[PDB]
Amino acid sequence: RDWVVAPISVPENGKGPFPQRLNQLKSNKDRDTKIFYSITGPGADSPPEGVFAVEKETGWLLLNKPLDREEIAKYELFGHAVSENGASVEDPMNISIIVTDQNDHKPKFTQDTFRGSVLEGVLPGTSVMQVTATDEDDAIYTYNGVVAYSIHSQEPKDPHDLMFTIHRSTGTISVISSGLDREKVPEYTLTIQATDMDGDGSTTTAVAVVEILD
Ligand SMILES: [Ca+2]
Ligand SMILES: [Ca+2]
Ligand SMILES: [Ca+2]
Ligand SMILES: [Ca+2]
Repeated sequence: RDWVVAPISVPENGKGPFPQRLNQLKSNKDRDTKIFYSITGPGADSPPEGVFAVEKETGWLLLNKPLDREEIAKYELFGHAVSENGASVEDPMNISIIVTDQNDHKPKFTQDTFRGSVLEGVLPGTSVMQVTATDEDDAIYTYNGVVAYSIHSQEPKDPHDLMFTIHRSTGTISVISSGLDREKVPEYTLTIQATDMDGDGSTTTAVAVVEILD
Protein backbone atom coordinates (compact mmCIF):
# COMPACT_ATOMS: atom_id res chain seq x y z
CA ARG A 1 0.00 0.00 0.00
CA ASP A 2 0.93 3.64 0.09
CA TRP A 3 1.34 5.53 3.39
CA VAL A 4 2.99 2.52 5.08
CA VAL A 5 6.67 2.04 5.84
CA ALA A 6 8.25 -1.21 7.03
CA PRO A 7 10.58 -0.95 10.06
CA ILE A 8 14.05 0.08 8.87
CA SER A 9 17.41 -1.34 9.97
CA VAL A 10 20.60 0.64 9.52
CA PRO A 11 24.04 -0.63 10.48
CA GLU A 12 25.94 2.01 12.46
CA ASN A 13 29.05 3.67 10.99
CA GLY A 14 27.71 3.70 7.44
CA LYS A 15 30.14 5.04 4.83
CA GLY A 16 27.16 6.36 2.84
CA PRO A 17 27.47 8.39 0.66
CA PHE A 18 25.42 10.98 2.61
CA PRO A 19 22.65 11.96 2.52
CA GLN A 20 21.39 8.40 2.08
CA ARG A 21 17.98 7.27 0.80
CA LEU A 22 16.22 4.73 3.03
CA ASN A 23 12.58 4.70 2.07
CA GLN A 24 10.07 6.72 0.11
CA LEU A 25 6.84 7.99 1.65
CA LYS A 26 3.90 8.29 -0.75
CA SER A 27 0.26 9.41 -0.50
CA ASN A 28 -2.32 8.33 -3.12
CA LYS A 29 -3.67 11.90 -2.74
CA ASP A 30 -0.86 13.17 -5.02
CA ARG A 31 -2.75 12.47 -8.31
CA ASP A 32 -5.38 14.90 -7.13
CA THR A 33 -2.93 17.58 -5.95
CA LYS A 34 0.69 18.45 -5.16
CA ILE A 35 1.78 16.97 -1.80
CA PHE A 36 4.52 18.20 0.54
CA TYR A 37 6.18 15.65 2.83
CA SER A 38 7.78 16.29 6.20
CA ILE A 39 9.20 14.46 9.19
CA THR A 40 9.08 15.12 12.97
CA GLY A 41 10.52 13.37 16.03
CA PRO A 42 13.71 12.80 18.04
CA GLY A 43 16.33 12.66 15.28
CA ALA A 44 14.42 14.93 12.91
CA ASP A 45 13.03 18.23 14.32
CA SER A 46 14.08 17.54 17.96
CA PRO A 47 17.45 16.52 19.45
CA PRO A 48 19.47 15.09 17.89
CA GLU A 49 18.11 17.49 15.26
CA GLY A 50 18.56 16.84 11.55
CA VAL A 51 20.03 13.32 11.56
CA PHE A 52 17.05 12.27 9.44
CA ALA A 53 15.16 14.38 6.91
CA VAL A 54 12.61 13.94 4.10
CA GLU A 55 12.63 15.38 0.53
CA LYS A 56 9.61 17.75 0.29
CA GLU A 57 8.55 16.81 -3.26
CA THR A 58 9.55 13.15 -3.58
CA GLY A 59 8.92 11.80 -0.05
CA TRP A 60 12.40 10.25 0.11
CA LEU A 61 13.41 9.60 3.71
CA LEU A 62 17.09 10.45 4.17
CA LEU A 63 19.85 9.71 6.63
CA ASN A 64 22.31 12.62 6.79
CA LYS A 65 25.29 11.12 8.63
CA PRO A 66 26.66 7.89 10.18
CA LEU A 67 24.72 6.50 13.16
CA ASP A 68 26.15 5.31 16.51
CA ARG A 69 24.26 2.42 18.13
CA GLU A 70 25.70 2.98 21.63
CA GLU A 71 24.50 6.59 21.58
CA ILE A 72 20.98 5.96 20.20
CA ALA A 73 19.93 2.47 19.13
CA LYS A 74 16.40 3.22 17.85
CA TYR A 75 14.40 6.21 16.55
CA GLU A 76 10.64 6.72 16.20
CA LEU A 77 9.92 9.52 13.69
CA PHE A 78 6.60 10.66 12.17
CA GLY A 79 5.93 11.40 8.51
CA HIS A 80 3.40 13.95 7.29
CA ALA A 81 1.74 14.70 3.97
CA VAL A 82 0.29 18.15 3.40
CA SER A 83 -1.41 19.32 0.18
CA GLU A 84 -0.51 22.59 -1.57
CA ASN A 85 -3.67 24.21 -0.17
CA GLY A 86 -2.37 23.41 3.34
CA ALA A 87 -4.52 20.48 4.50
CA SER A 88 -2.94 17.32 5.83
CA VAL A 89 -4.16 14.45 3.64
CA GLU A 90 -2.83 11.58 5.83
CA ASP A 91 -2.60 10.82 9.56
CA PRO A 92 1.05 11.09 10.67
CA MET A 93 2.87 7.83 9.84
CA ASN A 94 5.00 5.93 12.40
CA ILE A 95 8.51 5.42 11.08
CA SER A 96 10.60 2.97 13.14
CA ILE A 97 14.38 2.96 12.64
CA ILE A 98 16.68 0.31 14.20
CA VAL A 99 20.47 0.80 14.53
CA THR A 100 22.38 -2.50 14.24
CA ASP A 101 25.83 -3.22 15.67
CA GLN A 102 29.36 -3.06 14.35
CA ASN A 103 32.35 -3.97 16.51
CA ASP A 104 33.64 -0.51 17.33
CA HIS A 105 34.30 -0.91 21.07
CA LYS A 106 37.42 -2.24 22.75
CA PRO A 107 36.73 -4.30 25.89
CA LYS A 108 37.32 -2.63 29.27
CA PHE A 109 38.48 -4.31 32.47
CA THR A 110 36.29 -3.16 35.34
CA GLN A 111 39.42 -2.30 37.33
CA ASP A 112 42.94 -1.33 36.29
CA THR A 113 44.24 -3.67 39.05
CA PHE A 114 42.81 -6.89 40.54
CA ARG A 115 44.10 -8.61 43.68
CA GLY A 116 43.92 -12.23 44.80
CA SER A 117 45.85 -14.38 47.22
CA VAL A 118 46.57 -18.04 47.88
CA LEU A 119 48.22 -20.07 50.61
CA GLU A 120 51.76 -21.15 49.59
CA GLY A 121 50.78 -24.86 49.58
CA VAL A 122 47.72 -24.86 47.28
CA LEU A 123 47.66 -27.60 44.58
CA PRO A 124 47.84 -27.05 40.83
CA GLY A 125 44.28 -26.38 39.58
CA THR A 126 43.62 -23.87 42.39
CA SER A 127 41.51 -20.86 41.48
CA VAL A 128 43.22 -17.66 42.64
CA MET A 129 40.75 -14.97 41.52
CA GLN A 130 38.29 -13.97 38.74
CA VAL A 131 38.84 -10.83 36.65
CA THR A 132 36.22 -9.20 34.43
CA ALA A 133 36.17 -7.14 31.24
CA THR A 134 33.07 -5.68 29.58
CA ASP A 135 32.37 -4.72 26.01
CA GLU A 136 29.56 -2.41 24.84
CA ASP A 137 29.04 -4.14 21.45
CA ASP A 138 26.48 -6.87 20.78
CA ALA A 139 27.37 -10.14 22.44
CA ILE A 140 24.09 -11.89 21.54
CA TYR A 141 23.99 -12.29 17.74
CA THR A 142 27.68 -11.62 17.19
CA TYR A 143 31.02 -12.00 18.92
CA ASN A 144 31.44 -8.20 18.74
CA GLY A 145 31.12 -8.02 22.53
CA VAL A 146 32.29 -11.54 23.41
CA VAL A 147 35.51 -11.40 25.40
CA ALA A 148 38.27 -14.02 25.43
CA TYR A 149 40.84 -13.73 28.28
CA SER A 150 44.54 -14.55 28.22
CA ILE A 151 47.67 -13.88 30.29
CA HIS A 152 50.02 -11.40 28.70
CA SER A 153 53.05 -11.83 31.00
CA GLN A 154 54.23 -12.79 34.51
CA GLU A 155 56.85 -11.09 36.75
CA PRO A 156 58.99 -12.36 38.29
CA LYS A 157 59.75 -15.58 36.45
CA ASP A 158 60.95 -17.47 39.55
CA PRO A 159 60.76 -20.38 40.06
CA HIS A 160 59.75 -20.28 36.40
CA ASP A 161 57.48 -18.46 34.00
CA LEU A 162 53.88 -19.40 33.03
CA MET A 163 52.93 -20.52 36.54
CA PHE A 164 49.32 -19.40 36.11
CA THR A 165 46.59 -19.64 33.50
CA ILE A 166 43.32 -17.87 32.88
CA HIS A 167 39.99 -19.35 31.83
CA ARG A 168 39.38 -18.14 28.30
CA SER A 169 35.75 -17.14 28.92
CA THR A 170 35.32 -16.77 32.70
CA GLY A 171 38.45 -14.80 33.59
CA THR A 172 39.30 -17.24 36.37
CA ILE A 173 43.04 -17.14 37.11
CA SER A 174 44.41 -20.53 38.30
CA VAL A 175 47.80 -21.88 39.48
CA ILE A 176 49.12 -24.59 37.17
CA SER A 177 52.58 -25.25 38.68
CA SER A 178 54.06 -26.38 41.97
CA GLY A 179 56.83 -24.35 43.52
CA LEU A 180 55.22 -21.35 45.16
CA ASP A 181 57.50 -20.08 47.96
CA ARG A 182 56.55 -16.85 49.71
CA GLU A 183 60.08 -16.54 51.09
CA LYS A 184 61.61 -16.46 47.62
CA VAL A 185 58.82 -14.62 45.74
CA PRO A 186 56.05 -13.22 47.99
CA GLU A 187 54.11 -11.68 45.09
CA TYR A 188 53.49 -12.03 41.30
CA THR A 189 52.25 -9.32 38.97
CA LEU A 190 50.36 -10.59 35.94
CA THR A 191 49.49 -8.39 33.02
CA ILE A 192 46.20 -9.83 31.75
CA GLN A 193 44.35 -9.37 28.47
CA ALA A 194 40.80 -9.22 27.19
CA THR A 195 40.09 -9.62 23.48
CA ASP A 196 36.75 -9.22 21.70
CA MET A 197 35.54 -11.26 18.69
CA ASP A 198 36.30 -14.15 21.08
CA GLY A 199 40.06 -13.60 20.73
CA ASP A 200 40.22 -12.43 17.09
CA GLY A 201 39.48 -8.73 17.72
CA SER A 202 41.06 -5.88 19.67
CA THR A 203 42.57 -6.20 23.14
CA THR A 204 42.97 -4.18 26.38
CA THR A 205 45.14 -4.90 29.47
CA ALA A 206 44.94 -4.82 33.22
CA VAL A 207 47.01 -6.07 36.10
CA ALA A 208 46.32 -8.96 38.48
CA VAL A 209 48.45 -8.99 41.62
CA VAL A 210 48.83 -12.39 43.28
CA GLU A 211 49.96 -12.49 46.93
CA ILE A 212 51.43 -15.66 48.42
CA LEU A 213 50.00 -15.66 51.94
CA ASP A 214 51.72 -16.21 55.24
CA1 LIG B 1 29.32 3.00 17.84
CA1 LIG C 1 33.83 -5.02 20.88
CA1 LIG D 1 29.09 -1.13 18.32
CA1 LIG E 1 42.57 -8.62 15.49
